Amino acid sequence: FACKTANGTAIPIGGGSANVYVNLAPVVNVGQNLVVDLSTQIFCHNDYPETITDYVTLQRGSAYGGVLSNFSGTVKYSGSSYPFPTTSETPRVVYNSRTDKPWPVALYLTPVSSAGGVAIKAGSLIAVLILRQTNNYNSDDFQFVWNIYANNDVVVPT
Ligand SMILES: OC[C@H]1O[C@H](C/C=C\c2ccc(-c3ccccc3)cc2)[C@@H](O)[C@@H](O)[C@@H]1O
Ligand code: NI
Repeated sequence: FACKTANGTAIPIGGGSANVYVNLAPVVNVGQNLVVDLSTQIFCHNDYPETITDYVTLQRGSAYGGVLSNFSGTVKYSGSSYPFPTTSETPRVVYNSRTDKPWPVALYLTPVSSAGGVAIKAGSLIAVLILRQTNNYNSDDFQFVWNIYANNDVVVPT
């Protein structure tokens, strides 16, 4: 089991960490959502699907910087929604193919009223998403850690 991002770093077999940059709507109001869909960026595959089934969970979702102080959130994982920051590890998604398949994670972030001005800084860390992979074959239990960085400023009026 291994993961990569669209253009492009990878995390090899056995886990590790990578940094991911995301484009954000540059203006969001109180009551509107920022959607950060990571499923178009993080792709995973099973290296031996004929004998092994890989199980993948969102172990933990944590907020940082601007998002942590100026936004409230949920995360959508494989159809289901959860508070973001997360309060527990999710159910699992099966990976049973050598073909790259998206990691189906999306954040929905909404400004709290105390946000005004630049509520997320360009280049700043906004979130960490930990992917936990196990299988039905041996005791492999690995974390793939995605550090999420803002590409651009996000302003909340006025
Ligand atoms: O993505 C599937 C598996 O890929 C790798 C497997 C690591 C060692 C391994 C490799 C091949 C075989 C194997 C089994 C049957 C036939 C041929 C090879 C068994 C273990 C590891 O990432 C496992 O964690 C993961 O479950
Ligand atoms: Ni591979």
